[PDB]
Amino acid sequence: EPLTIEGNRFVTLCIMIRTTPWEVSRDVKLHPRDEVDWHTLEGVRALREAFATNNPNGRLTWGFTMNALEDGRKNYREIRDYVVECQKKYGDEVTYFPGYFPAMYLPRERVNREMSEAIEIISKMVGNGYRPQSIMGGFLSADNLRYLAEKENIHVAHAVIWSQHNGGGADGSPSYPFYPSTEHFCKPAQGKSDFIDCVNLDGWTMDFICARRSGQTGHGIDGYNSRRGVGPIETYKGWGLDLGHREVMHTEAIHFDKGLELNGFGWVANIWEAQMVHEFGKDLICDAMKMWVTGTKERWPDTHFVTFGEFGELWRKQYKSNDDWNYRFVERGSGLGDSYNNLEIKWFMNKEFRLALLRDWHTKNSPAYVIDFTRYDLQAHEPADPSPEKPAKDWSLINKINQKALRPQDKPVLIDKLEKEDQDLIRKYYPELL
Repeated sequence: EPLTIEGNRFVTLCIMIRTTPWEVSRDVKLHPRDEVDWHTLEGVRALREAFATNNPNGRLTWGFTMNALEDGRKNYREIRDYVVECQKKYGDEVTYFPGYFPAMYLPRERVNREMSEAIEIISKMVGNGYRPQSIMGGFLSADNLRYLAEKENIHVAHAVIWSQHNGGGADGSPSYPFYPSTEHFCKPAQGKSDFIDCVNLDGWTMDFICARRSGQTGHGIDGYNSRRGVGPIETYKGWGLDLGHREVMHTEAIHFDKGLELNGFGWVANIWEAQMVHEFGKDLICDAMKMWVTGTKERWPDTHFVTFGEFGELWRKQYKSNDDWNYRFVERGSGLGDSYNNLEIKWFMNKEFRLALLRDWHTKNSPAYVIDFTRYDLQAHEPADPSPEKPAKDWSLINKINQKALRPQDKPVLIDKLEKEDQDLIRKYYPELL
């Protein structure tokens, strides 16, 4: 259970296991920190036990870097054995997590080859023909997703780091699930000719108000941070448990209150790195995990905590093309930190475009402004194959207006200031906005 996406609320958690922070391949370690001692059996077990609190049917995705899969040292061996026990006991997923940024630094063919190598290691590790239902890719290319679907018969991937701009750029996509185009991993396939049968999933649910920004001042409640939402770094850790928890609940409520009404289901994604227990303390991080799960179940008791792969396949069972979905969200700020209370944001996402409107609702009769209008019907292109000494860090899909507001043309404007053709495309889907 559950057998269908419709009417249901889902949380998909992944716990990441690694030897260094940003190891996209065996020899390509983009961050110098040696985390061997930050990964222990007791730390991993404690975090899983925290997750199970008030959550006996919950399962999650364990994601390993290549070096964590292959390391022969006792800690990594013990962690792998425990994770196999979890696959058997809980139905947790076990899959590859290539260091967040693989497509930025590695040629497409290399990513594909190494994904296949990891899948083989994992199948043999878990035994009895096990294959994961997803890959925890982060920056994958369209070709990597094609390859997974067609050559590995894997039809879900985390390959959306939704809104990320400055860890590189991958802004422009929908934040909810879609089938990507052969043109660009952030672009919904427009039809049969560019279709890839792989569901592309976000990794961390954002507070949409926070995520409008590029970059950050820090992790605290005094600052702003474009990665604030359900992720623990910018909430439980940066703000402390009490205040952090409130922002995580608020962000979930975007999906589990109004979102479910608008979209027919609600889905929250999150990724917690196992090394956080060492970096920040076992009790703090385990208390945060317990608080998150318990608080979610208290408010939304029928929420299903399932693997990334299970959720993607539930979506794929219901939605067969990008004509089948049309996502809407509405959010006002929480009133905590940079989730500014005076702002109301509305997102619209469909096969042909996404659109965001922002309004200062504290000012009587202040209109909503377009802060993002990104067309998908336009041809898109990804960077040419990079390599580790010539990375391609900017994979964003940007054309008319982008929320990060880094170009003069990104100035927020009334919807009636858009070009006629852009209005016409909008009116096709949402005539009420014009």
